[PDB]
Amino acid sequence: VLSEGEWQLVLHVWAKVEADVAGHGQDILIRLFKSHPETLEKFDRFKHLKTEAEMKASEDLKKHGVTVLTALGAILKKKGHHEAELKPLAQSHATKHKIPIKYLEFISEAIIHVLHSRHPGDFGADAQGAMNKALELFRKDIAAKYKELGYQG
Ligand code: HEM
Repeated sequence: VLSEGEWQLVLHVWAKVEADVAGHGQDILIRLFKSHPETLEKFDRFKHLKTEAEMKASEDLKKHGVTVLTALGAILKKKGHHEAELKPLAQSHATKHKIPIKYLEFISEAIIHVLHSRHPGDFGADAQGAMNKALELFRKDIAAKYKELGYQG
């Protein structure tokens, strides 16, 4: 599992993300969309935005970045005991949104990059390793639920 010490590192960085969720979630989604254009085609509501400027300008995109980080936050503060939060998310993303497990790996890279941009002194190699472990556990448990449903990535 993650140690209690690695959970400390994780949550101490997330409490700073919580100071500007809407700004963090907007950077993250933007980085996802640009590095991996195919993910944007998953979103009928966003599929019109072609440039970075248009993305930055959208209130609705910012609303959805708040949705995602809040749900991730709920999960991270359960330190592993996240079965009840995670189960509905796997079901919707499997059966309704149809999101490949690989795209969950892409947004995981985006979160880590943005956390490093916005919080260097605070997000050293050690906190980087703890956060990547916590995201892998997230991916790992959703992937198990996908397999059960017949979607396995
Ligand atoms: C940490 C990653 C993610 C979290 C915590 C997360 C969380 C959520 C939540 C809470 C919702 C709204 C309720 C739901 O539909 O069940 C949602 C909706 C959605 N998510 Fe995810 N999501 C994540 C990653 C992704 C990725 C990587 C994609 C696409 C590449 C994606 C695409 C969508 C779409 C299409 C919706 C619905 C948007 C709309 O209202 O039309 N999600 N997600």
